[PDB]
Amino acid sequence: EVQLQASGGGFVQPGGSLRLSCAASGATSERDIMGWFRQAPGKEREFVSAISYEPGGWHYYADSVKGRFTISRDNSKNTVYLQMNSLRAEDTATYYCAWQEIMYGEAYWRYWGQGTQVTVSSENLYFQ
Repeated sequence: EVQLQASGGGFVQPGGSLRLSCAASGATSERDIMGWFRQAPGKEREFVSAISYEPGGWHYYADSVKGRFTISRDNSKNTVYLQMNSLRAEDTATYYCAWQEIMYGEAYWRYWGQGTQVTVSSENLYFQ
């Protein structure tokens, strides 16, 4: 009943930065690991980054985005941020935020709502 909305996407050039965001909606002691996954059109889902939504929580990054991305949180605002730096053409996808939930004894990503589109490409190149 509670779904997470990713927001803050947009159009950027290679090497630019973007800070997506996602309100920790329905966060409890049971669901407190929000993962990020992106899906380029036509391609399969690709997990991106995760954070443990507890004090001292850890920060997981996939090898593709490691060193360039930086997950974080604001407890006062109850919001997780995904600070994207050194953006590349490969980061072009729709990004969602999801809560981890254990079903059938395995870790599942659940409760993702509206994604945020991100497009990374030059804008000052022309050819008829």
